[PDB]
Amino acid sequence: SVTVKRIIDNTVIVPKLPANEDPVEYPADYFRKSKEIPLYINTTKSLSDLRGYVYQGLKSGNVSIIHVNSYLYGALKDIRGKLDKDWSSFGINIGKAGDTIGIFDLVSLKALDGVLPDGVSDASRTSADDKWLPLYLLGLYRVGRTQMPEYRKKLMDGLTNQCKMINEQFEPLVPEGRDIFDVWGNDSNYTKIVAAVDMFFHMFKKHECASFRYGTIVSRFKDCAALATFGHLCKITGMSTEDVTTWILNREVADEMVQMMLPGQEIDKADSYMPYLIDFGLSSKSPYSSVKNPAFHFWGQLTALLLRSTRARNARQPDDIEYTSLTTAGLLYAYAVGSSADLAQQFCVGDNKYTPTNAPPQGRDVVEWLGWFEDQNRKPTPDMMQYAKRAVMSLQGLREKTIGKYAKSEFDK
Amino acid sequence: SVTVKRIIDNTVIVPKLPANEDPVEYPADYFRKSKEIPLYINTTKSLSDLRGYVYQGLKSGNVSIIHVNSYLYGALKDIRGKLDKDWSSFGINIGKAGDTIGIFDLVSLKALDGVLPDGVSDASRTSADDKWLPLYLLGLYRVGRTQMPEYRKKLMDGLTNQCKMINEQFEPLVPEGRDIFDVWGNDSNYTKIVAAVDMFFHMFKKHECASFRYGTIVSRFKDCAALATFGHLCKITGMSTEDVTTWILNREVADEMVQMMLPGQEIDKADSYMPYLIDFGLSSKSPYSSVKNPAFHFWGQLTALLLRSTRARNARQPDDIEYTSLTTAGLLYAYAVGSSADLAQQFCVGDNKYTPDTTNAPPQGRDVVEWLGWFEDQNRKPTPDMMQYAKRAVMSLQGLREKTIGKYAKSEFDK
Amino acid sequence: QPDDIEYTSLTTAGLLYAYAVGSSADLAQQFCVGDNKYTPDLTTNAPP
Repeated sequence: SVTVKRIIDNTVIVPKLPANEDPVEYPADYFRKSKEIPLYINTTKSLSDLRGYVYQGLKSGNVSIIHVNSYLYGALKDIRGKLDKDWSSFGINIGKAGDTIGIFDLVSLKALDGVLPDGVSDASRTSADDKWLPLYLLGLYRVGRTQMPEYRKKLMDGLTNQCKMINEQFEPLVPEGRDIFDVWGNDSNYTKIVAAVDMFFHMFKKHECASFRYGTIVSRFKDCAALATFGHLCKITGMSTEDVTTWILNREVADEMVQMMLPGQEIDKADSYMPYLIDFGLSSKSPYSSVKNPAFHFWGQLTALLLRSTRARNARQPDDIEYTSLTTAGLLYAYAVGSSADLAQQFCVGDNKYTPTNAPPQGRDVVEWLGWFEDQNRKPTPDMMQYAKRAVMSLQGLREKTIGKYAKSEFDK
Repeated sequence: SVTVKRIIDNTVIVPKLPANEDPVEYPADYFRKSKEIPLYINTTKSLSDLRGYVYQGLKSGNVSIIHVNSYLYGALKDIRGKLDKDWSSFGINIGKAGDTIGIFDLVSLKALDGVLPDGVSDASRTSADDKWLPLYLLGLYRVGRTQMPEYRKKLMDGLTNQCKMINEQFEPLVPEGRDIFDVWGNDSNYTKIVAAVDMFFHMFKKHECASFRYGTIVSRFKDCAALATFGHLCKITGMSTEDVTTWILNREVADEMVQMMLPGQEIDKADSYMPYLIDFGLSSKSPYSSVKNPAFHFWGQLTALLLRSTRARNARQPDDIEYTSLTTAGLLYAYAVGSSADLAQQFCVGDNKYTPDTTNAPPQGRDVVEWLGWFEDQNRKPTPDMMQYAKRAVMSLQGLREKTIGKYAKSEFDK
Repeated sequence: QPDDIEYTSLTTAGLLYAYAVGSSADLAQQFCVGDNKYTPDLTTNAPP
């Protein structure tokens, strides 16, 4: 309808509305540009000194990020780990047959000049060093993300991990909520380390120091929720990835989906850079984010909730999506799966069972159901509605703006 | 459906999703590699000394794990126990033919150099030693696992055991919750001892010192819940292991099942290493874990709950499994067993009852094929009676923790 | 809620729009494996 007229007086009106942008950036379409991920670990002073500046700065309540980065690079240059097979991603050849490589085999540059305290702090601290201090530093990245009292839930375990080797304790005193170290995650060089460590131990899963993954793990697939919800949807319906796809029933979810499955981005790859696209700063607007995949995110999570997901009662409810239709589509999917059990004899002793109008389709086929739905005047039947109710009533403790609370308001009146 | 097209514009889309790994590691496929389980009991200083470092470190509130390990090895080298028959597992020939063997006949190496306090602590403590001190040390392993106030439930008994010989008391002061000794379980060498002790006294069940099993027992079958739930399922339905198997009714439970019954792993063996696969570090991802057998675990426990298990009302409800179908399948199994009593005259006095004598009346016995068929007939949708059966099984359950399959079951069936 | 507007009629109009959208789901098969559903299949007071 490129053209709209106003009947009263036959004049043309041209409906337009404000431009929105934030186009996503994929990982591949970046190793076009550069062919290395720069890590500006700056000053290169003694490790013995650095061990000091931190152990102090920590117990103090302030310590330069610049210093901790440097210290980490210091204690982590263990060139440990022998390449099982080969290893390469996005064209970059990280290692090869038999090779021996270490964490920072992901691209070091140095820079700047200014620092803090002079040359050499309090010698008091020894090689109660690599062992555990880095783990702490990395640990805090995780803790620095959660905005809620749950943080002290993590820090608890964050140190009851800790206690292995020397049995220390707290370091700051100030809660968090953003101010303390909670802002380390804002340092493009810090994150790049967290990512390189996680990516590294994800490969050498088995390694004395692979414990460092604690707290370094929440960087893998950071800002890639949609991919995860899609995964859960398959696991939770029992359907194949291609079958689940066909159950997508509204354009902007298909749009979203097409956007996520763009090829040559290595998402199905074992150990690639793709999962850390954010923390290595490969991309500044993730294509796989839940906010750039709102329709999908809603549909997927709502459906999973009707199918009994616990994960899903707390998902966030996106804004500016087409709720009514998105949820009708979800209901149907959920109803189909919900009433047709896979159910098929699996083992035997010489005697198998050969399985040989408004009653709804037998299996889980989109076409059978779409058609049955037409037959129903494309309006949810009372049974579906009943199904929904028995899935949402008896849910308690629901945070607002969750699609749990949305679902319960919609179905359990 | 290797191929998916988008109708509006006939372009191909290739649905893919993130790779997951954690492949399991079986015990056997390990005694391929090594042929011994290394136990790095390090420093080898006087026992008299060690008895000290701990009795102190304990009353103190800190003591090196390294020390306690060493102490244990010290007081436990009782080479007690005479082999009843023969004994071997996974190729390793542990003993033979009337041999005499002791706990640490499972592979000692020494290592490192650094320690703590000098040469010789407080002589104050004597051979109120072997008797009871080791038991305490081992006892703590158990206590160190439970994350809940139940811990002081165990420690209570953990010492009201204790009281035998000497009548002592508490040692730390600080509760638990991970920090105190609750982290000993993280010491690959500590666990190896716990396992070796348990596996040893499980063989010499009858032995003055076999009391040490207290608290060393929760290492046996550690991280093998699925195997246990399968055992309970049989016991709780009355069915044989092979008949229970046939009642599996969804792929990913069969998958799971097949994974657990992989052959030559010695799971049905009397005294093998298999039960301790985790604490001897034979495997770092158990094939029998409840988390690597989620579908089975759910199905098995839900079914048992419908059949009146108490154990099962508190099992954990796994994530990322196919609930609806998993529970339809469970219901059916539970309904079949639930309505068809074994019921058969067993003793007599010359006069037996020979059992000899519709449509929607459901099958007579407990046969998968009869029922599957009957279920087809029912439009593969649970009938009102089944539904009623479920309700009367879950209503009147009270005190349900969230994320348990007890609470799941009650929400699904007792509206 | 603005003042000095024609509420009753403004909301009748809103209801209708909401009802239309609210009952007619977009709903259309989007992906497939060689078998699409061609939509090709109350006459009076059944709404559009």
